[PDB]
Amino acid sequence: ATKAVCVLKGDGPVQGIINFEQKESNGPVKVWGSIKGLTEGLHGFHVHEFGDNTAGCTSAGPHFNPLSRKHGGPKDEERHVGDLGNVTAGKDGVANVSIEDRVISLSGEHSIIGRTMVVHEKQDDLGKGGNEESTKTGNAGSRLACGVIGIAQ
Amino acid sequence: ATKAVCVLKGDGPVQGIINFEQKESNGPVKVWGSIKGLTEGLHGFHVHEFGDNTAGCTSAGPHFNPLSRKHGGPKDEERHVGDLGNVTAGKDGVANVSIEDRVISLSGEHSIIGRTMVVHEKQDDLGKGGNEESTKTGNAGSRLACGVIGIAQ
Ligand SMILES: [Zn+2]
Ligand SMILES: [Zn+2]
Repeated sequence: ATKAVCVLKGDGPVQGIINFEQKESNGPVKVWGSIKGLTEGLHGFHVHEFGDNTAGCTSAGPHFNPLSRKHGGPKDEERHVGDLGNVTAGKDGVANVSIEDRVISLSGEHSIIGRTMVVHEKQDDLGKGGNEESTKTGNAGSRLACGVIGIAQ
Repeated sequence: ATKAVCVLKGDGPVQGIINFEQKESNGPVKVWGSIKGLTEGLHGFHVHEFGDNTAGCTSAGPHFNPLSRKHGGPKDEERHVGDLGNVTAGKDGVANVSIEDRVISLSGEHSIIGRTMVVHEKQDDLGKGGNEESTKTGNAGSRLACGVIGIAQ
């Protein structure tokens, strides 16, 4: 029953804590937590390749894409492993995250342990924006806050 | 051929970047980088068990100890896996770290990916301080900076 945690920090007001849980080996991963400081609405929410914060969110690299696919939403079969879609902030500025995903894992080749959770500036278009950036980043924009995903108890 | 990296931050002056490189699987890990903000002399330098930064360096737990052993130095047979000994800060408060270890790994059960690098306040006594603290922490004192260890390019 693996568990992970991620503390999200950026250059601005956006901060939060994301929990990860996988009760079965290679079974679904439950992703839940809270992010505050956001503008109201949808924000891209992706696992990026590298858990490298040496240069802020920038050195986390691209959406985690071990199987070399195009960008999609969580419910797409065309997607990066790291494609978790959007999270929704209320007028509050808080996004209560609750996601369940079978593509990310906390063990093996698709493990996101040691990688980076990034919350983005803009709504993720889920690869339907009809341009090359869409199939890359979802047009999700800049990286507002991130942290390395670590093993939790 | 694995690489990892860690940005150490804390509440005070201490901060650094620590790189890990394992050329061969199950082979030596090279841990190198620099930390500034330190008082001159030797400072405990250990891998702690959890990549949990939710309450600062505290939530990192104890030294990484998969084999349930007592605190030792890196050269000792009786050591924790995360027991990397001391690092040395020069007069300018800068510690050039260059360690080669064979017990920590970047994969398998002794993998330090997703765990926490902590630099400590005081010198690590290597488990020989003659008390309980010694056999736990090396009497290395408080956690001055830390970061989660993540996959690097
Ligand atoms: Zn993507
Ligand atoms: Zn120890």
